[PDB]
Amino acid sequence: MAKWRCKICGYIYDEDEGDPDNGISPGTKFEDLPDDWVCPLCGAPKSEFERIE
Ligand SMILES: [Fe+3]
Repeated sequence: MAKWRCKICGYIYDEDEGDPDNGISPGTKFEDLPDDWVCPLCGAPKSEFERIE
C-alpha cells in the first residue's frame, strides 16, 4: 500500500503499518484516517502530507 510523508517533520504514515498507538490498525488507507487525525510527531494536519509511494 501507499506511504504518505508529513512535510513539516518527515514522519511517514505507512498504510501497511497503520498507527496502532492511536488505534489505527495495519492496512488502513490514509483516506480512511479520521478527518482530524494529526501527525503523531509534530501535530500537523492531513493536508500537510504528500504521497511518496
Ligand atoms: Fe509531522
